[PDB]
Amino acid sequence: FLPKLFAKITKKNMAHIRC
Repeated sequence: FLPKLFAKITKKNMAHIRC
């Protein structure tokens, strides 16, 4: 829902959100 202005550009912490 929320914007991914930096959520999409970021490919590091993204795969770390779950872990």
